[PDB]
Amino acid sequence: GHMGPNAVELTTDQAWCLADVLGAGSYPWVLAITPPYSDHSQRSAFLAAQSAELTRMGVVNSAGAVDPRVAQWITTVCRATQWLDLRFVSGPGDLLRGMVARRSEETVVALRNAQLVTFTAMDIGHQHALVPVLTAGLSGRKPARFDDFALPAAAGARADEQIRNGAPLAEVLEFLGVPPSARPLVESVFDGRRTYVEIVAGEHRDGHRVTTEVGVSIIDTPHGRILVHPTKAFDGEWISTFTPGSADAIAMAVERLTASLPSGSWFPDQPLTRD
Repeated sequence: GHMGPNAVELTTDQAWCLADVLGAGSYPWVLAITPPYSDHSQRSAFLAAQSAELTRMGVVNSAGAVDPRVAQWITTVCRATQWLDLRFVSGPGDLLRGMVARRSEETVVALRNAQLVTFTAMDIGHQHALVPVLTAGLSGRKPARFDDFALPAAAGARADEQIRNGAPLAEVLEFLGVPPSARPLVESVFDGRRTYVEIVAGEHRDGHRVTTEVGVSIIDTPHGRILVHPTKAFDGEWISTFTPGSADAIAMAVERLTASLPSGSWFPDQPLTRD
């Protein structure tokens, strides 16, 4: 990979190895980075082979120590106190995972793609600044033009329950409650063609790790970008609300997701915070 002043690109193996050398701990599970070696003989062989890049890159100096910036970034990810897990989904055999990390006041974005992983430190003062990070692995669609509606929770699971029981997708969508004028929209969601990301928030308040039961979804279909965030009904039951995936809407769905955690949202409301 390459080096930068505010970001670095490594191989997933190199990234696991640097975290080992630093004693940073384990990468977040969402990144699905597996150890590239087992015992010392194989660990030594790895350090001897795959280092040449890290010396050429500046990630490791002549004394064998890791660049202090790279080490701080990796540590912000492995010991983050607040975070967003980002599970991107495109075609099969592809692996695109991401995580936004918060440690003290610093923010670091780890984005794993196949055999490479990038660590990017960035300055965030509002959720609106993370939309580009949340929609990175999508298909650059403009927000879809439709009226807000809501389906039962896990509408995709419910839909699949009935497709395996004979009912065609046509009457399935009506059963779920999809407005007639939004049937092509949802049809493209559950039809093979789509790219989406499942977003979940978590923190580490005093000892125990806390995460949100239900997550936020962002779906890119040929009809545009759809935002599906969890809301409650008049009877207190969870439902999946659909709405055009604007940057402001994405920003508010994520903000309310972290606000359900014990330590509230990341960025308190402050006057004058928009560029």
